Amino acid sequence: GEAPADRLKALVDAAVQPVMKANDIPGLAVAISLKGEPHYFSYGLASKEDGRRVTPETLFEIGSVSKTFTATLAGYALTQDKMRLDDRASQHWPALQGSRFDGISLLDLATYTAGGLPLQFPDSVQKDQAQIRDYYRQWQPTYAPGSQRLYSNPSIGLFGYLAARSLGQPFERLMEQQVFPALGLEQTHLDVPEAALAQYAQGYGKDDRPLRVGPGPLDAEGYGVKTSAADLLRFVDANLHPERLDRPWAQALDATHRGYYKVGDMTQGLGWEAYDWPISLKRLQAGNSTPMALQPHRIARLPAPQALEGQRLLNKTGSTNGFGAYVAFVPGRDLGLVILANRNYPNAERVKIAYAILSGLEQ
Ligand SMILES: *[B@@]([O])(O[C][C][O])C1=[C][C]=[C][C]=[C]1
Ligand SMILES: [Cl-]
Repeated sequence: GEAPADRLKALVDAAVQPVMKANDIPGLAVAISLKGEPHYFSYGLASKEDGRRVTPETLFEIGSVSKTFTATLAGYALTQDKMRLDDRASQHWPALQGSRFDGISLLDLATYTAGGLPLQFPDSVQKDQAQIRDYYRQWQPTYAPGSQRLYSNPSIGLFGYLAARSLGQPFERLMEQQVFPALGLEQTHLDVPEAALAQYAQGYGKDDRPLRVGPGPLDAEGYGVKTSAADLLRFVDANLHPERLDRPWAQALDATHRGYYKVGDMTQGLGWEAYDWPISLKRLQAGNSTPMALQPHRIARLPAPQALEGQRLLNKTGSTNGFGAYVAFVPGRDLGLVILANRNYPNAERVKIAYAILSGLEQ
């Protein structure tokens, strides 16, 4: 009958539309994987000025959701024995030998526990290998590696970069030529082709100034992916079913489903951040709050890596100046969700949309 499709549309509309209105979001794409089938719901405008509507193929900046792609490349390097998570960072870049990176592991970099690497590179560091090298050579930990989590692009950026070095090829080339094709992603880019620019949404900030992401140090590793809701859901489905990929890539995805420590309700994997499921909306918002992004937290290390599967919610937020993305999936329920918007709107609001959809699907 039509009831299931009507109910799903009613549910997604009811979750999305008030949040779009309340946050003045011009355009938003939702994609849901439910019972092995994709469902797309598209809202509003990709560009207010030219009237292009959002579709499941519209490209959005996903910001730090890119970190989950970076983690997958690292998972490939790891499970191919080109690196180990307990390697010292300077093993993989001679320029760092003699620096504090002699005493910092790849896991620490990946999980933001190297000792106080900041959220962003300073403005003084441009997209330049020598400036990035000198930044790391001069950096000193604020506190002991392995003790506190401080969310950081330079941290997981370096992890990604070193994983590429371990494979003997540039990060960006590996992503284009190996990772994205292995995952079946033809609408996913670090550098959007000229021929696909018509699909690239406009981003909008304060006073609706147009904003698309510019070049920056380790941008590719930290925040550089542009993709469509359909492609991002394909990536969620790969995460739900790594066994559907060839074994080297299956293993790469599995490596991003391992938790190393907890902070509050959140268990930190490579890229993904996990919660028990069900959990309250308020606790999931708290785990995705501004203090979790901006302040250091003492970790509770697990006795061994924990499988992030079963009745757990794995998620990641991503932001750029003009865009706000969120992805969440529940491995034990074969359920995934992507919410891409062309405004950077509060994380709590992204989580509210997702939670309304997930709750409604339960009910
Ligand atoms: B990223 O989008 O993370 C914020 C949303 O969790 C990010 C972090 C640091 C620099 C650029 C992008
Ligand atoms: Cl940065």
